[PDB]
Amino acid sequence: AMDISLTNLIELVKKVNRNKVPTPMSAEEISRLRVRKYRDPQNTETTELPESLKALLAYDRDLLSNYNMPVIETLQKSIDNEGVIHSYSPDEEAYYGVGMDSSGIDIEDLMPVWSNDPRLPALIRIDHVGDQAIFIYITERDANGEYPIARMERNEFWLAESSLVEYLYNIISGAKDIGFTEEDLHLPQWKAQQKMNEQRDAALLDLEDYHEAFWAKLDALV
Repeated sequence: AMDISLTNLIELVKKVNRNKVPTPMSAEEISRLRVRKYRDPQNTETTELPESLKALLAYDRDLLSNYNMPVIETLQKSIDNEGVIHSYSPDEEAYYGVGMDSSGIDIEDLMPVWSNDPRLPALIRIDHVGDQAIFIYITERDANGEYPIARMERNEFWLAESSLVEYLYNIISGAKDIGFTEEDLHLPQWKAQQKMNEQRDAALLDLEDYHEAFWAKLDALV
């Protein structure tokens, strides 16, 4: 019986927002936005933003969760003049994941760190409340206009929440006056979409790993 619409989500986001200077993007600005379809920077094909991201930008581009931490800050660094969100690539997260941040070797010398297979979908980075990396996985939108969420922790990368909507409901659940807890968020429609997403995107997820050439360079080090 729980109501998990985008409209409801934004009311809850308005409710917890710790940002004292809300800065909505206008409708016009939001309308121009597109996102690159593929991870490959030379591939200029674009596709639609998910509905959740457009609704968040329309409310406050600088919102801070109940954790007093941002959600959609980093992704704004990827927006060009034409309004295209260029793909993020998880090489820094991958590099830190195998502890190479303490190697004294500049990441640039070991690029590509992560796979650069030409099939890989675009990523939008989401700012997270813990150590993990969170991404919107730009494959195909679902019936609600959402893309899946992917997570990365140390060397592991996987499809996780059904969408940014599910991710945010979970973030917001810890607030006491919010009307629900994490125990209310085991919704069959979310599990069903996650199952669909995994079937649909399995061949792409199978490509998400460290580059062979990265292992080769590490093996060659003295």
